[PDB]
Amino acid sequence: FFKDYQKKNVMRLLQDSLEKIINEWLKTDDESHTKLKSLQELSEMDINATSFAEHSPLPDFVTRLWLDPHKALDAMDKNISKNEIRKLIKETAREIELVFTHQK
Amino acid sequence: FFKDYQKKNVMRLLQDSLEKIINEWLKTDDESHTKLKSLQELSEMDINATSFAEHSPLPDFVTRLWLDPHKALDAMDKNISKNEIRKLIKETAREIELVFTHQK
Repeated sequence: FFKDYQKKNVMRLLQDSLEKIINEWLKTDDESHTKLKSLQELSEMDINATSFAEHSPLPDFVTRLWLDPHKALDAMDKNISKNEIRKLIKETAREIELVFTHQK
Repeated sequence: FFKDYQKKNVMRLLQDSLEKIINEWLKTDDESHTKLKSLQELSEMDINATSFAEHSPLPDFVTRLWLDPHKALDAMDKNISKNEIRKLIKETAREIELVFTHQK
């Protein structure tokens, strides 16, 4: 149940990033709808296909995620240090303690 | 800005998982507060320390994330396939198309 929970949350994270990047990209589409058309093409692409992604107007995050999802999910945490995570764990432990013991 | 956005979202994802797992674990603490005490210890641990995590009552996800954050962030997407991600990309592309073109 927890692992399913974690999986669904990772999928949400990816969907959120896709939405943010694609929506920002779309607001400067040209008069001939080059960007919208590429997005419509993407929605119809064969999931076994990769050639389209090498020379594409699509956002780089979109084609990187398509081409190699596991690699893309590693560029996403590249700026996070071991120190930052352990600090987050300590901070979270303290927060939970204060709530669980009804101090906050 | 986007990469900072992605980083903050990954940190949120981790915090959410920590909260869910630790809160579930705490509700079956013993009378002597073994679990709460281990959590209080965790909040005070030196971020250079690792020995405590090998033999600990803490949830396994918590000690795995502490010991090797990058490795832990890989066990999190181990159940996600290339097919699933490309399907998500196509589905998201279609959703965005319908909103952007005011069909939905």
